[PDB]
Amino acid sequence: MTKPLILASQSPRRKELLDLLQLPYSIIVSEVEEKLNRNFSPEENVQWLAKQKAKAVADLHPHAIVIGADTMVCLDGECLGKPQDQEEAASMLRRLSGRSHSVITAVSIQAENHSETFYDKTEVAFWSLSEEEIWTYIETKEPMDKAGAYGIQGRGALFVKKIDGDYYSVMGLPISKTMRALRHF
Amino acid sequence: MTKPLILASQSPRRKELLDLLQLPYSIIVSEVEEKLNRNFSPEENVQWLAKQKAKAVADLHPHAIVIGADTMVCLDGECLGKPQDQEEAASMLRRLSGRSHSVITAVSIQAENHSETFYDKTEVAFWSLSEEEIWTYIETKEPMDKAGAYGIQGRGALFVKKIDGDYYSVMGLPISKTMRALRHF
Ligand SMILES: OC[C@H]1O[C@@](CO)(O[C@H]2O[C@H](CO)[C@@H](O)[C@H](O)[C@H]2O)[C@@H](O)[C@@H]1O
Repeated sequence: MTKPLILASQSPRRKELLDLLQLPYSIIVSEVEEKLNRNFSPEENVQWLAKQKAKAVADLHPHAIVIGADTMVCLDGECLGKPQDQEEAASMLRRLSGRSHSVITAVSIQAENHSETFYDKTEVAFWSLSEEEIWTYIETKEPMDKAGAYGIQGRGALFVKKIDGDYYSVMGLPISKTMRALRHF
Repeated sequence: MTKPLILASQSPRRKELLDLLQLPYSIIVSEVEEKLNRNFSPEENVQWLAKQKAKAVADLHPHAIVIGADTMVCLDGECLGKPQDQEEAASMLRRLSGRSHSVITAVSIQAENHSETFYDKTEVAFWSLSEEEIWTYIETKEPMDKAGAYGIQGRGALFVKKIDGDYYSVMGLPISKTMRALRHF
């Protein structure tokens, strides 16, 4: 028969995006080791992480189709994680200011008879930022929650000059590619 | 940019099946010491073997799209390999005689930004075979280099009553599904 759909992520943004497909699903997550391999490229690491998150849940629901995903913000081969302290979030934002960075989101779809994993990369260009903007933004507490210390939605939007790629992928889920992949499941 | 296509397989049938896509590609020979792990189902093992073959070549040629495949012949959960002795061939054929078995073929497609693995299962039903038929067929030496001790082409074609699935997958490569998957690469 057909298989039930599962989203192995508690990300609010991924939920609103997958809801666009109008395909019923449940959200089920099982924590996994997320320490990245020093010898993997960012492209290899982000796909590996999406793959692990999906597989942990697929192991618990072998008759389902499980979607795992992961997003990284990388600057000059170096990727920025979520800031621990405000001065770190501030340090990240100062680094992103006035230049471009890459946002890479991987998606892994797992089922017993078919698996597929891919990444989608988007170039994000920032206007030059000032300390006031940086700290004002930091106060909102929005940065303290995402990789690279910013979100393209809400107030972070004012920082973005332009993107070359997929806005939805920057939010956390390349929805058109995900929908296209699911047709073959 | 596009990516060159590579078939990680020495199988003549797979080469002739991939030729139907009329896509340019090369074949790369690889020594891969891969074995089944007893804690996997035939479905998990065949997909794992196909992925290892593709990955062994993809690791060496990261810019390409690599295709790996593997086929297993299974009877009631137990899968048959090639008979290293004619008396075994006759043994396998007798098991296969007058009943149905499963031919499971997995395909794995690997690229730096996208990977996909799946299996295709086909039910193959045999006519009740006679000792004469069986032995006479073995004397042809055709079933001695084939998993399950038979081939759906050549004289073995005379043993098959019908299939429910994909004839090309039984030969070693589900071509239509492979072509369809490649469209997303
Ligand atoms: O079957 C040849 C195939 O094996 C590889 C390893 O996968 O290389 C092996 O065989 C070569 C040719 O005989 C040797 O030169 C080499 O040292 C050995 O590893 C592939 O490179 C080759 O295509």
